[PDB]
Amino acid sequence: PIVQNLQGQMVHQCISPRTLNAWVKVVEEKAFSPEVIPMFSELSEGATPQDLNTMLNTVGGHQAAMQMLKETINEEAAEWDRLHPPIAPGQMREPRGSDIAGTTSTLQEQIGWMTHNPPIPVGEIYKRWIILGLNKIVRMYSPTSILDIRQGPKEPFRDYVDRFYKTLRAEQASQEVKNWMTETLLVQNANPDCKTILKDLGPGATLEEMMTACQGV
Amino acid sequence: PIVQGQMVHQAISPRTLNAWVKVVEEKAFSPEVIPMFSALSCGATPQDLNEMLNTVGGHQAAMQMLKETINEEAAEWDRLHPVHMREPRGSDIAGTTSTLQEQIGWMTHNPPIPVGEIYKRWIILGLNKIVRMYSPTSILDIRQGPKEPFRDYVDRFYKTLRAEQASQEVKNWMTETLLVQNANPDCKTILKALGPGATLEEMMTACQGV
Repeated sequence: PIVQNLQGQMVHQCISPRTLNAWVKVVEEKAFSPEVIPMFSELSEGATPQDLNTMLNTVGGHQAAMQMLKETINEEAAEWDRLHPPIAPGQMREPRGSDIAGTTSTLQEQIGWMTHNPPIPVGEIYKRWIILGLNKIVRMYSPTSILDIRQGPKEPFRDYVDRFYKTLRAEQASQEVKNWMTETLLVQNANPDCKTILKDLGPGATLEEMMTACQGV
Repeated sequence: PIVQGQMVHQAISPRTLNAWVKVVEEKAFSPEVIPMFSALSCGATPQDLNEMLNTVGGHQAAMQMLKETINEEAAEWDRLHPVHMREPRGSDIAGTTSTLQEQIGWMTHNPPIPVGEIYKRWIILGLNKIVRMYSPTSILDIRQGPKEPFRDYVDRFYKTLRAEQASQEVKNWMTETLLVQNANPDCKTILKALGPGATLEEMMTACQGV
């Protein structure tokens, strides 16, 4: 991945054994639960397409999913080539579909594009395609989302919030949609007693005040 | 390994050594060991590559097969680039007849001679042959069982294909063709009905019930 040096300059570092081991084990244990998808993105902090491809190839099982991912990437790469189709002296060349995915580009070339002025985020673009592909497979497994989280009649408020934000962190939605989810679904899907209390608090209270209000009940 | 201020030599980390040895036991003969290699061996010198080789304890038959492939590639190297900073011969790239200082000189020269990457390439070629040996059956014999879930058949299909020596054109032709013909009668009939323009997602979802 790419990180800043002790001075402003951007430098590449070899992907760490800790990162490599964390990702493979996540796939083994969790399989394709939605929490796998953000967990990926946490490990692909400024990762190059080479590193992204490395991470994908290190996965041993679930080869059906890996092949479906490859199909989705090829579709996105085809669209990229459609939209962004000569010789420039000592300049960075234009990436095609396959170049962003690291199949036709070298490690040195990717570094050139990502550290260029203006920067060409081939790493972020490829990560987007992977996550798009990561969305398809997780959709297939067992269609579950934040909208299914409902407080049990006797369930402590604290544990319901825990389940809420665990699911919420894994749901693909913009920050605008996510904030709407926070202020709305958590209140409505509470149990009758706590819901009545949360409705009584008014629409301007922090989570601290909400949780302390439903502490007794 | 070698990393970038100025590029300098670093000793291989105990974390890297430990991670690799455990992979080998756990991975066994899974193909995914090959890409995992290429990650832990980032800018490694021939000295580091030799260390990693010796870190494998078991499966000594595979180690000798690897050594055979390395010797073949070293002989071909000597054929094409006859030696007269000195020029590296076959045996120098593998780190058996070269010193650490010689390896560092070649890798950090201007222009750089990537002896580390060349040795890595030869090892991966050999690791492919070993994985090929360890893969028990060729792609063409994989057939879906009468009661076998489609998902498990596809998993076996593409795991085998990943180990098959073929170009991307040959490999893509295998994908779009062999998977469809070798399905069981119920799934075959459904996949035929999809038409010749469906993605794998649609194929997999189609044979989900049966």
